[PDB]
Amino acid sequence: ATETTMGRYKKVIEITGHDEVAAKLLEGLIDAGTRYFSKVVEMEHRMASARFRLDGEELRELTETLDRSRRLAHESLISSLHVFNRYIVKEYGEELKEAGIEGGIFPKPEANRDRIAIADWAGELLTGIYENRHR
Amino acid sequence: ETTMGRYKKVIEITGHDEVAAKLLEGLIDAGTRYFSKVVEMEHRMASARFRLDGEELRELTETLDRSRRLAHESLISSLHVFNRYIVKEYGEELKEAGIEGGIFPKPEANRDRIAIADWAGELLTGIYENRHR
Ligand SMILES: [Cl-]
Ligand SMILES: [Cl-]
Repeated sequence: ATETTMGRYKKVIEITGHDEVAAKLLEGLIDAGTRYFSKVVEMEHRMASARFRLDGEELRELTETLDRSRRLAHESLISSLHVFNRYIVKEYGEELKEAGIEGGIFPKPEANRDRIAIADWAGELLTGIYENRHR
Repeated sequence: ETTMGRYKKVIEITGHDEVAAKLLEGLIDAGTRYFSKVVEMEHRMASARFRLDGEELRELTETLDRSRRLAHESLISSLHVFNRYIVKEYGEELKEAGIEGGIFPKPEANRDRIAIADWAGELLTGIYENRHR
């Protein structure tokens, strides 16, 4: 189970979920994830479409506002992740290692500083949760 | 024919029209709000399954499901308001492009068709995965 994004996420909940601080920090991480997802989609959609009706300067201004806001959201995602994993490793590091998910919720050792891999990871987690939504 | 293909064609056909564009931004926003709400609700349930007894968990689940229904109704409304506009105003361009039903697949008496929540997931996931790096 724990090999997958979804498996590691569910193990993190099982291991750390009784700690109220860990719980709140993880709620915050998922929220930072949906925020970044939302800003990316909002932007990408507007970049696809705004060209069919905005002049160059209007488009330039819009592009910059969306761009800066998306980047900030990405930095917040990254910070939320790092802060959460540092906490759970500090407090449950042994349990995590025993469960096969040493280092926490992120599947990488190598790429946990990688802006695009963190964005890829967030997409996978959020997609999996959405697709597994209960009937 | 794909979710993303039809979305792209819809922008090409209707992008110049500010009223269409505004309604479509609305639909995309409602879709992301729905997706976000479902994720947060599912996370809450996953965390809560370990903290609550079965009665408490059933009440939580019912609260979340009701809220989800009401947000789903809202998504449907945004899709309808947008799609009825483009179908009325660009019906023949849509026909010519092979997407007569607009941004969502046409109804069929023959087979099932994609659930709206599934469609929205496909559309939003597709836009995310194809983002500029
Ligand atoms: Cl690891
Ligand atoms: Cl069709």
